[PDB]
Amino acid sequence: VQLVESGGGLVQPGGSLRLSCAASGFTFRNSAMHWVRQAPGKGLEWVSSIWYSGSNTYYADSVKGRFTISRDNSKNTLYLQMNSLFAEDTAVYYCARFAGGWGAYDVWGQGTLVTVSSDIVLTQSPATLSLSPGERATLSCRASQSVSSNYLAWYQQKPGQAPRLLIYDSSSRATGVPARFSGSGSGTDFTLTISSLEPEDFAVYYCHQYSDISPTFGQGTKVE
Amino acid sequence: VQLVESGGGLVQPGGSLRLSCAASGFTFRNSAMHWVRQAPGKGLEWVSSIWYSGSNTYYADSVKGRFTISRDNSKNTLYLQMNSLFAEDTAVYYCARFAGGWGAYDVWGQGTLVTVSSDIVLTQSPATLSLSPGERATLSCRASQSVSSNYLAWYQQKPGQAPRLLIYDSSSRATGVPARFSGSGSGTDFTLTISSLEPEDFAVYYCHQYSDISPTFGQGTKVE
Repeated sequence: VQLVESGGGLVQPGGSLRLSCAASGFTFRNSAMHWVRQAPGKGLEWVSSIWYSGSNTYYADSVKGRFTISRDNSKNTLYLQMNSLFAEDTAVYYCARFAGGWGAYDVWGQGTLVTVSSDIVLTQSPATLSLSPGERATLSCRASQSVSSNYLAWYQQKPGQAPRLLIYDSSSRATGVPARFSGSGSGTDFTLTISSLEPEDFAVYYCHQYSDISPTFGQGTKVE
Repeated sequence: VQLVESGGGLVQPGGSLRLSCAASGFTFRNSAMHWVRQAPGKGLEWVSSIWYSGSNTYYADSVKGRFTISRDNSKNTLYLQMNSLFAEDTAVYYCARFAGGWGAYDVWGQGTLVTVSSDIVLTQSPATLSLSPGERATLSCRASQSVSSNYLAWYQQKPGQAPRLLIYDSSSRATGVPARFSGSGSGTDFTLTISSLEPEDFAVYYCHQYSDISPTFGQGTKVE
């Protein structure tokens, strides 16, 4: 009584994969067959299901219109067609027989690793500053590699609005940006200061580098 | 100096949607025009780029071949045809004028939301247990809803291995499990006991409900 799984590997975003399990030692035709995945360092989560070539296929929402479950009863094989793969699809995939009141998932595949992957990293600290108006705000943005030409820029976002430009070229202020907003740093230690805080200033602040053709963003520090 | 965005809305997986920025107030036929996007709760992330007639056109890895950026200079318009849309494409979409050393992303569209759209919750405690052999262990699993037919199983998973069925239908110890393992409880309070810890029992333990059409798993308990 066993399921032999096959497939997986490294792909680039937007690629395709197929998985498979062949069942040995039980009645594939009456079993329900499910798929279940575990992201690295995480727990288990269900992907898709199919019954007795019923067919009556069921899919988790994350994978809808991208993934496709199918079975070949004559070949005792379950499949999972995986299209337009996203980084978020990275995980160990298992096939499992569903026994219901008679075993739950009693037969498991061993697991195959499906990894999706393809650069300057911006790291803001802290994630959160609780300050009061008038107080100073000092946001760090540290780069994994030196930002040439000091092509680093800060934006501000207020909920439901587009982002607003603040500093560009490290320390150059934008069209209509108050002087309490200061940008400084060079190379990889950039730092935005708000010398005293205004009530409107309470928002999320992102940093941005355009020193290459792959533009990147920090995660935002939030100010409260 | 303006970008007037239009388009978007709610679509089902595999749907189609074209966006539009109409340019006013500058020499549009010569500007570098980008598209940027923010998925709800997350931060900014670049999407696409277009510039003069002898320039390249750039797409983020996760969109290539589905989205198509274009432009009608004669009508001062930027487009983004989006095809084969999927949940992970759910986000607010912005157009922006790129200024580089002269200001980076210095003009934006207001943004339009694009949403692509077509459960019992198990909670384990404690999350970690450091014990020595001979001691007894006690692992909880609570169900947000009530598990019908007490259709709740327990699995063991060791370092990098598929999981192993321990208990099912609440209390049924699977063929081959030491009798120091017992599962008990019903409704929403299930609990599994390991009465004399052998060293080989040290691993992670999951729980699972198959009562409904959307199976679910607890987070796991680590026993050390």
